[PDB]
Amino acid sequence: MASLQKTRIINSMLQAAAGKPVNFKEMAETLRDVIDSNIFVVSRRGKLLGYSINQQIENDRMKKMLEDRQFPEEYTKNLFNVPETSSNLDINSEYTAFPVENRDLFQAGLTTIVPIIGGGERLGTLILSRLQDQFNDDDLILAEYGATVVGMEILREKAEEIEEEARSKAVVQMAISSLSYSELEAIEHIFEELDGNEGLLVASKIADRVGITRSVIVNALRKLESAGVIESRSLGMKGTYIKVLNNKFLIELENLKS
Ligand SMILES: CC[C@H](C)[C@H](N)C(=O)O
Repeated sequence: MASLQKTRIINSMLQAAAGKPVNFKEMAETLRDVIDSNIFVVSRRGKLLGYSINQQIENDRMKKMLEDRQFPEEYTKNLFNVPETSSNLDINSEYTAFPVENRDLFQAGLTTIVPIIGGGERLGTLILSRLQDQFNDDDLILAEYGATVVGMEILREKAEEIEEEARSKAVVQMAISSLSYSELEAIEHIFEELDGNEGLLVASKIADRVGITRSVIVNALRKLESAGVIESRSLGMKGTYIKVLNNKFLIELENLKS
């Protein structure tokens, strides 16, 4: 079966990872295992989204890149000139994934370059590198399957962010729209009278201070809480603990300013 197993091994990981937010290191690791090579998933601008090392490289600059999660601008920018997979590039390629200062320490340095194509776009580049061993057709299939698969995920990552923002904004709209003029004013205060994402406050105290009805402060909080913008614990003899669940909310409360 040979290749059939490994290809499923990928599929396996992908289907495990649906549900959890995308993880690139884990994806890189899986590829490294099935392919038996160094894996680097590089963004359009050199951000190492994730990477897995199959054989360490004693080179301090290389060592920094992996720490800093970044590859040289020049090096990265030139990868977009690779339109299709370019396989088994020696140590003398501009595109080699091994250090150039030591082209003798890695004579047997083969780098394969595999574009990552998303929704019909070049999302990034999957770089594979190893010492000595050639990248055969059977290896190449697993690189390209892998690339395609990583491309899905890069796209899902954004998909989920923009969807989550959408959801957050909605909440804020729910809340704001539900609030009466006076209540809104009151909220502006309560959030003014603290500075943080959470905190405690007695409405009775706030009422007399700023000259607003206990009543409204109290209904105002009730609406925010029903929207999902916060959660409140009645703290009995003294006030009510208040925890903002929506970051976006308080920013919104500035934007309108009169
Ligand atoms: C990771 C980049 C590699 C090492 C490239 N050949 C360079 O020397 O910058």
